[PDB]
Amino acid sequence: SELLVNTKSGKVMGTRVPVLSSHISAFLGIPFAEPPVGNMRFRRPEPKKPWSGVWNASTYPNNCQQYVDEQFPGFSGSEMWNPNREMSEDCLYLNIWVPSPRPKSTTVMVWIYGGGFYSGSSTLDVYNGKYLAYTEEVVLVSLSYRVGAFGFLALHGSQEAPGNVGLLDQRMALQWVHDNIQFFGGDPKTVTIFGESAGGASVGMHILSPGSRDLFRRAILQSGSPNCPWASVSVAEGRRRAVELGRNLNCNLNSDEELIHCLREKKPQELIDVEWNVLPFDSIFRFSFVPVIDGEFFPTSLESMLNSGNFKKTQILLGVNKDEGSFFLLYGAPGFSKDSESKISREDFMSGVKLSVPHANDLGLDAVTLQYTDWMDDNNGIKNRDGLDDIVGDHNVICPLMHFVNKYTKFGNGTYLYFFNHRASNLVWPEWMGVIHGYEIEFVFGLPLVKELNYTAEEEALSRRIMHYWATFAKTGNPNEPSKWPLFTTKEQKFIDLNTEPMKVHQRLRVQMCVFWNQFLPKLLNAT
Amino acid sequence: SELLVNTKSGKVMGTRVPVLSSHISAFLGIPFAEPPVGNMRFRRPEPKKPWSGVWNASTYPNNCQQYVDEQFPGFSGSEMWNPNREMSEDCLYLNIWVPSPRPKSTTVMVWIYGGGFYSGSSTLDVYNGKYLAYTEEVVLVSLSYRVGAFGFLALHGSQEAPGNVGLLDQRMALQWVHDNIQFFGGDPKTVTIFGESAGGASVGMHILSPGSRDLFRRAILQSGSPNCPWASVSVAEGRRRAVELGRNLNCNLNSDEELIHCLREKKPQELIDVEWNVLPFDSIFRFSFVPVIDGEFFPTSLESMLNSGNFKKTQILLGVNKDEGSFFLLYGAPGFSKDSESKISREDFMSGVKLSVPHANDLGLDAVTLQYTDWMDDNNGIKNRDGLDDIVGDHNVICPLMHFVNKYTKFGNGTYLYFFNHRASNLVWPEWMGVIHGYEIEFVFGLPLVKELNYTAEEEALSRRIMHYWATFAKTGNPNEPSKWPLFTTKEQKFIDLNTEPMKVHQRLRVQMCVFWNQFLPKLLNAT
Ligand SMILES: c1ccc2c(NCCCCCNc3c4c(nc5ccccc35)CCCC4)c3c(nc2c1)CCCC3
Ligand SMILES: c1ccc2c(NCCCCCNc3c4c(nc5ccccc35)CCCC4)c3c(nc2c1)CCCC3
Ligand SMILES: *[C@@H]1O[C@H](CO)[C@@H](O)[C@H](O)[C@H]1NC(C)=O
Ligand SMILES: *[C@@H]1O[C@H](CO)[C@@H](O)[C@H](O)[C@H]1NC(C)=O
Ligand SMILES: *[C@@H]1O[C@H](CO)[C@@H](O)[C@H](O)[C@H]1NC(C)=O
Ligand SMILES: *[C@@H]1O[C@H](CO)[C@@H](O)[C@H](O)[C@H]1NC(C)=O
Repeated sequence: SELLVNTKSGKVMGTRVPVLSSHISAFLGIPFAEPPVGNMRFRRPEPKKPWSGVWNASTYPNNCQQYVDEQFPGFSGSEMWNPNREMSEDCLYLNIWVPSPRPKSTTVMVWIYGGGFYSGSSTLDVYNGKYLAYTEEVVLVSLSYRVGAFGFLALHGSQEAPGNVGLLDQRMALQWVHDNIQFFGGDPKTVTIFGESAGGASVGMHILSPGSRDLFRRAILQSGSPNCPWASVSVAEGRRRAVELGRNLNCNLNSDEELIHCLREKKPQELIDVEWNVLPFDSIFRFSFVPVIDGEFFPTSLESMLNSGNFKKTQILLGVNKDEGSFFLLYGAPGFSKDSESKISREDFMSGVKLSVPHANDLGLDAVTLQYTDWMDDNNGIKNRDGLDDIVGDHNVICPLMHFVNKYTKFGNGTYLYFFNHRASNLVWPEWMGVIHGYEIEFVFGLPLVKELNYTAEEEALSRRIMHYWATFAKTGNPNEPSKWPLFTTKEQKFIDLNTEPMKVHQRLRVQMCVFWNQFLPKLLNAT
Repeated sequence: SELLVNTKSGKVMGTRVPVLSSHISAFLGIPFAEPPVGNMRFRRPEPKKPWSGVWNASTYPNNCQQYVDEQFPGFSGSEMWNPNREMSEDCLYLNIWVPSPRPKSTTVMVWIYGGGFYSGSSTLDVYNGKYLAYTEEVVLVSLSYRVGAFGFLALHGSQEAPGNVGLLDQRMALQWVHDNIQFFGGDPKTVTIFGESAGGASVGMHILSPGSRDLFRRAILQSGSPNCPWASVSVAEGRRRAVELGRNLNCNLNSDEELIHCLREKKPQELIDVEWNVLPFDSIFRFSFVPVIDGEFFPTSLESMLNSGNFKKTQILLGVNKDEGSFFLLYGAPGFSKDSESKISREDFMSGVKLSVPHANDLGLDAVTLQYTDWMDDNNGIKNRDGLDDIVGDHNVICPLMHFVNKYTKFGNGTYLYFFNHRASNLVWPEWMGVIHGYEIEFVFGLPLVKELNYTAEEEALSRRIMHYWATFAKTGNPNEPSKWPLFTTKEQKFIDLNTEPMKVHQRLRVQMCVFWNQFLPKLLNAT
């Protein structure tokens, strides 16, 4: 019986699932860790105590306790990201989609969701691995990890809440795949981890962390890189924010043991309800609890590590989307709404730059302004809107990622870079949002292959090309089958376009703006 | 007899001159000042002692003692600028081209040559006023003024060499036109002063200097503005350079009386031979002896004057040329030669920016670099060449001029702006030099109207349009005859293109680059 598998942790019973007029196996809800509840909250995950009896792996598990977006109640565009299961602190589970007939030892892809480290579930319809598993004969895993305070509260020094535990959760799921994936027909020596948003940052962080390097083969990062401004904080700032969280909940701030015991008493929703209140006011596009450069998971600064070659050397495939900033502006910069064209005013354009760079003086702001202002027309609302869109994009995702790929390529064993700029025919978000942060995921997981979803036939083509590049890379370290996506080299910096037009290669992705963000601006803020 | 005129200073006898199959009058070599020789050198001009008898005004006068360019011996492209008369310190003369029959009271245009304040004559074939006088029924005057040390040696405090005397020379010629031009049929209440290079800077300086404002009606500035970096120095720096000049000639440096008496003993060629030796090494595109902000001719800083509206309020017509920087690069930045395409190397591109902005740190240089580098291609010699061309242009002529026209327009009574980008069919300089600093002059003085000069028939058209705009403006304050050149306003910043294609209006001339040079860079150098 395919639906029955015996793992090092216990027998597991999966279920048969329909897919594109066929069927495959799916082991949903397998536990890889001990519920991080009660006195466990904020602690490193503990591995799941093995079990006798068969484990029902027929249905999706709970989603982790997280912030739920209600900006647009009922709107599909935003509800597709919210948890679609019951939220609980007992949420450390992974899912497996195994081809049928079960393979003997095939390519494994492990998905790490994103959500800025404050949100995210592995059970979203956009993360249904059945299409990719089926269309590409790959074993697909999707893991889960604690988010928000629950997975990132950091009181450096304490062992009750050292921080980064959400990343350890991830690592535990990865350890589990290394130890049992063979029983489902996956080859542990060929697992590719891939993620988008905080998931891409997370993927990058296991490339850096020595303790994670040996649990996977290759990596794929989508619109996220470890060095992104929103992905990490110092132990100093983490502690600052952790204290501040107790201040919001009326906790004895005497000692860490005290702090933690109160925080541990509060009901989940209580920490969620005040958790955005610790975010300092000069961090409008970031979230409160994120990975900490703690000296253990991250031996030194990400920058020195990137600089010295201190990281796993393998092949990597990463990329970004056309309009990375629209999401951030929509949810965090006034003047941008879901239903207007959100045209911006010169006066207001500048409050957005001031808003997207508090760490800058009237000189650094001028510098950003001069760089994104169109001096002959400048009173144009659209251009101003789009200018802010690019600023927030370039600064928060694209340029950090380009800096990472430039550094990574120096020591790596093959880099592949993409620029996804297709606007789905059925997008429910407005025109001004463009190709949105999060929207290449649909195509990577092959939702276009299902007619009910109203995509164009060519979009079914794009998704199929992407799914095949993704899986072919996972299987070989090269997206191309033995019309070629060229390696990204330090010299020629080539990359491709992912869209419906026929593939075209380009060079030096947003170099101009990224040389500004990466090299110039820093030197200037420092030199002033 | 037309050729005889009686002025407040003496009778003067001119001569008949042929022009475009016709004839006109020309009074060449009329003295407006007492020879500034002997104990006079470095002193304010003295007005010419009147005379009895008729003055022979039949032939061009001597040219002032100046540096003679021999970079390209025999080459027409550069020899057309060299003095074509005998050089002498007795050179303060003006020329007059009067229509025939002599007018009763017509438009007067007074030409002030340029030459960076180190060179220039009023007798160059490009400055032959006969064509413009004839084609437009205007009385045309061309003056002369001492240049180099002779006209600009500044020892603030001394009365033997206070500085700015070359500008006073100019003013004396202007005073003379105000007092006698009626006798030649010119209307003193309608004189327009116009000049190019230091001549345009000079024109601007009489708009600023209270002592000059009443000697003319309107002004025209061509590729020069008073605030240009190469047009002025502090009394401090002027004195510094004056001492340094004595050090080069073995002069007692005890006191100003001493210094000046030795400098006054040296033969002209002796000061010319060592005069570029005082130029500080962080001033590669400037010249040694230039106007000084002395508190008298210039009451305060040009910037405050421009800022407070402290200047003659009238109509002005000014403009710049496409490739203002090529001349400066050719004569002062290695790697640019008259006979190669002068392609530049990335490594070398940066030595040119470092070369064109010593007053900047590794941050200000980076800033210039980021602004003129094409990040995707950048190893391209042409683009690098052209990048340096624009940097030196924008910084030395165009942006200072745009800053002047923006400030001037705020208080003025009508501003007209042009962008001359026509490359003469018969240009003898190389392709990479483009539309050269100095090369619109040919068209303003109507050399194209003469077939022998090998211009195209359409270039005869362009020259005629320009000559008519220039004279029509001089006559009315508006280049347009009662296809319109629009006023340049602080709001719409419109300007036209001067070339052979049919006229097209544009907006905000090189705003992007000039906001960098005018507002951004300064703030940055200061803030660091
Ligand atoms: C107070 C309360 C909520 C806030 C907030 N919303 C957070 C809720 C939005 C998450 C929905 N989930 C989403 C995800 C992706 N793309 C989306 C694209 C459009 C809309 C929602 C998206 C990519 C993968 C990760 C999840 C955000 C901000 N500040 C807040 C301040 C700053 C900009 C980022 C979002
Ligand atoms: C040592 C010795 C001479 C130097 C020099 N030559 C000065 C001689 C060139 C003047 C010829 N006279 C010229 C004029 C115009 N355009 C030209 C355009 C092309 C060639 C010569 C030109 C516009 C009106 C003013 C006169 C120059 C420089 N440094 C020198 C360092 C720095 C760049 C400016 C010229
Ligand atoms: C597995 O759990 C689900 C949860 O509702 C249940 O409906 C299903 O029947 C279970 N399967 C078995 C055979 O235990
Ligand atoms: C990857 O590494 C292997 C040996 O370790 C080498 O043969 C191969 O060419 C490398 N490829 C790249 C792009 O570095
Ligand atoms: C005017 O001076 C020139 C100088 O050579 C001379 O040739 C000419 O004959 C003179 N004219 C008269 C009538 O004095
Ligand atoms: C120039 O000034 C006069 C009055 O001094 C005024 O009527 C005219 O409109 C002004 N033009 C401009 C452009 O300022």
